[PDB]
Amino acid sequence: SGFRKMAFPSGKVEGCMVQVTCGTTTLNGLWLDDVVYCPRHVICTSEDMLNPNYEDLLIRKSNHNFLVQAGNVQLRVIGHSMQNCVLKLKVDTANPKTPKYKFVRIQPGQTFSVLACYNGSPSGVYQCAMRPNFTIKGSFLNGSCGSVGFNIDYDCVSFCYMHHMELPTGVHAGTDLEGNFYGPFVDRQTAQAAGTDTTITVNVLAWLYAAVINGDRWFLNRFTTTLNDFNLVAMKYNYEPLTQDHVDILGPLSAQTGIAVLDMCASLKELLQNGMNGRTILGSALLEDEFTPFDVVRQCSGVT
Amino acid sequence: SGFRKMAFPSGKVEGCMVQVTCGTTTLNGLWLDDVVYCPRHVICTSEDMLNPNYEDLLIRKSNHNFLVQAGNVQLRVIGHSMQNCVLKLKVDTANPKTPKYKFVRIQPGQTFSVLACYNGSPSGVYQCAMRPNFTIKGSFLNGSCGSVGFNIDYDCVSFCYMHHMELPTGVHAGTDLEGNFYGPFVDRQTAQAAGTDTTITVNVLAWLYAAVINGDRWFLNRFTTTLNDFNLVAMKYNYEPLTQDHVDILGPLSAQTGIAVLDMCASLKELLQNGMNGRTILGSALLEDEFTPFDVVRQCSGVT
Ligand SMILES: CC(=O)NCCc1c[nH]c2ccc(F)cc12
Ligand SMILES: CC(=O)NCCc1c[nH]c2ccc(F)cc12
Repeated sequence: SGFRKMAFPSGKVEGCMVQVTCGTTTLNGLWLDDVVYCPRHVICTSEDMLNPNYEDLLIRKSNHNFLVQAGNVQLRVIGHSMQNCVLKLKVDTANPKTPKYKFVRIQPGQTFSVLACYNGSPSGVYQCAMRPNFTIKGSFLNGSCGSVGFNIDYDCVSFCYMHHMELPTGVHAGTDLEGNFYGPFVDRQTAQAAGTDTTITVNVLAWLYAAVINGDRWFLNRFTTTLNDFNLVAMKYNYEPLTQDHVDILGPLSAQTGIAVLDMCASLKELLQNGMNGRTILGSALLEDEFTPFDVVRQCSGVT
Repeated sequence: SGFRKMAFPSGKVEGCMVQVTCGTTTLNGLWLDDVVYCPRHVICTSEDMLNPNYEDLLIRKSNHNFLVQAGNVQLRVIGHSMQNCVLKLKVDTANPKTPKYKFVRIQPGQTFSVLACYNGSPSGVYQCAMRPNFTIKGSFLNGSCGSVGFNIDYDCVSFCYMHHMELPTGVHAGTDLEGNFYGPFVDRQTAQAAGTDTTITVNVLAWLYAAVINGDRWFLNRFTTTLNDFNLVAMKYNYEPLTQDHVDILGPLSAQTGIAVLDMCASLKELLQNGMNGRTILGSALLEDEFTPFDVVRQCSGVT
């Protein structure tokens, strides 16, 4: 029993983190096989960041201009290329600690672990979600760029995020490991505004299921609803619309608890309309939306 | 910017986790040097748990009755002893991945990371606090016993907790790595009740400082208070008394933000008396007390 915001164990990713320096700029890189992946803005002066032409700035860079350090040992860079907003640095040594891995581009509402690093050194791990506006709410100081987001399926690390920037509002934007930004963000020091940060409805429902499983039942009501009726209320409260795909995904939690998905929807509807009235659910005074249905099943079943 | 509930990177502890089996009971062990540490209740049938005499149950156990598996390789047990509520199993192989380490007994209010394991395999990491009633609110299913709590100072893992049991209320109790329970709990399947789970005041104040540093300032008020006046309000709201030691500990956050500790106390006092009025602080609708002053400094300064 008990339900915690839980990151993946980080060791497999710790063994991939390196320091990348280009001139006076130091940030983090991800060393998989004989490639180091890092934000392309590693080549920029904070002067360059105002309006960078990456292709033009890259012409002024050779292999030897990229200093890659893994622990306190320098890696030899034998190649570099720009793919979208990341640099791939070919090094002469395959990372001996390379785990089984994939690059995945996640959808909004998907959760992942972040290993926050500075100078190629891990400082902490926490659980995030890709927000519906394609931001994440992280904890990232100067030097944390190139810190990565990941999921683990048994022994395979799926890398889904690399950190590139803070928006003026203090929320975070980054790329997949092919260097494509989540959302409409660009690696330029220009005022960029996020859209509406809506609540990830399917995740709130997963977490209400988690609460019932852990004995927090006070919010269970005598009502049901329909997807259309629920969605009218969702829209009004800046919740993402619930689809039949979301209902299907919640089916195992429905089965485990014997609470029909639409019944839990009606309970959530009353929570939106009535508020918490000073009560808590799993130690939270607000509806948590950074657990996926898969996360709730995993934590409630004890997958390793 | 951004402030996250952040665990220590877990790799150093992942390399210490083993499976311990005694008969039909499997749980987790911690392999440091040539010793495996695990809950002594590994020797019990759930029948034994109702009223175990550990010394008597141990007479029926030899070295070869303790099956220790590290990955999919068996370790040879060459010795066993009971220290308080843990077993120390001497094995013939020093853990090659043993990190620099200490055993520390933490005080209530101290935070630590837990690597939740099943069958000696890490499933997740999360941040806990030792509650003032010497419980923790974890996420622990059957098979998670022997999962450990830890802090990291650069390259030295301080082990502070080993998981032993759930109370009937679904909160958690365990030992330090010398096998001494936190609080008055015993490794027996008998109804045990926790005392008052009071709020860790110094930690709430640290987290309010974290909020000011991250631009969440709406709750900053025009008042100050005294320790005695604040404490009267604290007592009434089941908050731990604030000592001058707590004020000293908050001094660096006071300095960084230019908000006198007693001023932040007066802001907290008004938050207790007035509530949040539907507002959030660092994305929370309740006052977070599972960050220490040290945690706030670490995360806000980016220590690795
Ligand atoms: C807070 C703010 O001004 N954000 C605008 C984007 C921005 C500023 N500095 C950067 C450095 C690297 C990068 F890729 C993007 C940026
Ligand atoms: C929920 C509940 O009944 N808790 C009482 C203690 C208890 C039950 N099962 C156990 C197994 C091992 C152990 F060390 C303690 C216990």
